[PDB]
Amino acid sequence: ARQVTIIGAGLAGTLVARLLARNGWQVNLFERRPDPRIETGARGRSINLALAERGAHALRLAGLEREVLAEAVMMRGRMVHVPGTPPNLQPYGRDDSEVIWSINRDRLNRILLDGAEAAGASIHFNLGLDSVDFARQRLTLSNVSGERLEKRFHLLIGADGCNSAVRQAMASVVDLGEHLETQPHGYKELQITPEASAQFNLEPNALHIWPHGDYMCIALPNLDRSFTVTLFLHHQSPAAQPASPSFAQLVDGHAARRFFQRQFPDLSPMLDSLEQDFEHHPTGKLATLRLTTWHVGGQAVLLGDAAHPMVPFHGQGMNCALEDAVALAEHLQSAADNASALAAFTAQRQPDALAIQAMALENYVEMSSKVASPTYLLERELGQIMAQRQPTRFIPRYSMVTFSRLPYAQAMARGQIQEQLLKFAVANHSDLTSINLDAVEHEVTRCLPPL
Ligand SMILES: Cc1cc2nc3c(=O)[nH]c(=O)nc-3n(C[C@H](O)[C@H](O)[C@H](O)COP(=O)(O)OP(=O)(O)OC[C@H]3O[C@@H](n4cnc5c(N)ncnc54)[C@H](O)[C@@H]3O)c2cc1C
Ligand SMILES: O=C(Cc1nn[nH]n1)c1ccc(-c2ccccc2)cc1
Ligand SMILES: [Cl-]
Repeated sequence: ARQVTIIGAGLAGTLVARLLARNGWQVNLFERRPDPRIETGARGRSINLALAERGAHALRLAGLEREVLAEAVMMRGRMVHVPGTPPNLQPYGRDDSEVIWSINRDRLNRILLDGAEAAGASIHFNLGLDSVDFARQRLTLSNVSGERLEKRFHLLIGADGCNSAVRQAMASVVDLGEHLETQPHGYKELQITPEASAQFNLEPNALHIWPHGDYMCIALPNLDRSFTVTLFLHHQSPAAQPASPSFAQLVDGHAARRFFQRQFPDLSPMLDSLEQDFEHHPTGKLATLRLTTWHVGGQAVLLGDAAHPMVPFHGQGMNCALEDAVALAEHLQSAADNASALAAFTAQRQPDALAIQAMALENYVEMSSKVASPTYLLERELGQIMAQRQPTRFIPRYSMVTFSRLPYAQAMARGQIQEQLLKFAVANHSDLTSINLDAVEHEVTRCLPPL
């Protein structure tokens, strides 16, 4: 039986543990945090994640989809809150079977942890990876008190998140070619209670967006009708725009309150604990980290956030991580040897990871900026018309990323063709009546092969 050691009992690490263990691998999984299934008196605070078809299919392959969806809120569309107009529901995809699921991250982790153990994996909590000796095939783990433990390993899977200790160890023996692209936006997570969401008739079965240009809020529903709200806002005000909102100008909750009353007037009444949450929850940081290589020979490999930290603006980090896990398990299971498996996995997934990294960054202006420009609405109106005329050729990029399993690289490649096509077609035209619909449809057939 082939052996594997996995660092990080997160989403990708527990899914790949289950997939390999049920295939007969001997799987040991080490996690720095305690087991969240051991109930304590602490008040856990979990965010929700948007689970899309990519992630759902990965869970489906693992035999865990029904259990996860049993605990997920169905989001049938986007509820767009734009000042001046009532909230507008934009249904997802083209049919009523295309939805996104709001799943509590802790609920999901417990389902995955149970699933990995049922398949035969052994999970060891309260043990953080400190170092790896690749030449001697040994690694060093320690608890929170620093007591150290050495283990031999045969195959090392770094599924240990955006601050991967496995990545750090690999960069000591191989040039990973790291390029860190810092993001000027931070985020703050806020909360709407079930009482508040009911009192203001906030729709539970939808994903809510408050676009506002350089900043925005979004909210995802929980089973108990609470919502977790995320504010995206610049860390610092630029010198060019010294009065522009930023976290540095919100020194306390009272400043935050006045800011929300002015810029999010229909949302502020629902944020009962805005002041307390703002000061007691830390401001998160966002970054994109691109690596040229994800593996060291056949000894170690990265996946998930360990391999490709990305901005959350597309709701695809978890979905990509689960897709990564399926691909890595497939390659390891059928390859001639671990070295071939890790090279083939990297060669398959690295261009797709770059794609979703770039599309997630681009999708920020799509949510907050590109909703009030006249050209955008005519392009989307023309994009929907082309999606009906050529449904196997023109699929909007959001639907390809979210509701299909087409490789991220093809989704971005086809999306660029589609975006330029719509851009040229609507240029110097103000109405759909002044646009020739068969000329755009002919370009769809010339430049977009059917799927
Ligand atoms: C604010 C925010 C919102 C997001 N929203 C979405 C969304 O709506 N949809 C979506 O698809 N994605 C979303 N994402 C992205 C998603 O959360 C991550 O991409 C996903 O969790 C990656 O899974 P992973 O298993 O690679 O890493 P993680 O889930 O972070 O797991 C890493 C694990 O490794 C452990 N670990 C770390 N270091 C060590 C060590 N040295 N030794 C041992 N164990 C270690 C950690 O404790 C953790 O258990 C969001 C991210 C953020 C920050
Ligand atoms: O589903 C999406 C993509 C989308 N783009 N336009 N409308 N939504 C989506 C985008 C972002 C998130 C998210 C990010 C950080 C924190 C909390 C949630 C969730 C989900
Ligand atoms: Cl993400």
